[PDB]
Amino acid sequence: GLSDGEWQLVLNVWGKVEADVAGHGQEVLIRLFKGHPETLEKFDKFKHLKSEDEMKASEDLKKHGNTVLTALGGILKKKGHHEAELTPLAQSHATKHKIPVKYLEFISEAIIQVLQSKHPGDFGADAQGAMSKALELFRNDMAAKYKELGFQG
Ligand code: HEM
Repeated sequence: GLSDGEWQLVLNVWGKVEADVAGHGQEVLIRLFKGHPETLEKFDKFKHLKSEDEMKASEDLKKHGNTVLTALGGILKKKGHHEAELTPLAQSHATKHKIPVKYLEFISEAIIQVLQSKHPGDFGADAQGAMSKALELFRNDMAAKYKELGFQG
């Protein structure tokens, strides 16, 4: 539900993420886990990470962060017409990983926080608003797919 101008601002700051996907992904997950400690309970692989230093050293955390942002990038680049990319994610997140829409809100927050911390100059008022909207569109379409699949939106 974004304008063309809004999608442009989204893809322009996403260009910064594409210059270092894994570093941004790492920071996103660390911000998610430190901010909302309960999210860490969905990851049986990361149950032994007892501090930010342990999270920073984990090669599997950094690879997962890379996987997450690569996928989200794929979705953002479709500017709304992302059904084919969104479906498999909604399927796996509603069924196997058991990820509530609320945790999608927490990771959306962490994405924004990381963009703001790393690119303060490039992530101004207009780019922040546009990115909020894009993440909201993503959460809303994930939620609608979850409901169609028989789960809580
Ligand atoms: C921007 C939002 C997110 C995106 C784009 C995303 C993307 C992905 C992708 C691409 C995978 C691997 C393929 C698959 O299984 O579907 C994955 C796996 C996973 N995701 Fe998500 N994810 C997101 C948010 C979350 C959140 C918020 C959580 C938990 C709080 C989560 C938990 C997991 C888990 C537990 C796995 C499997 C990990 C493993 O192999 O041990 N994801 N995610």
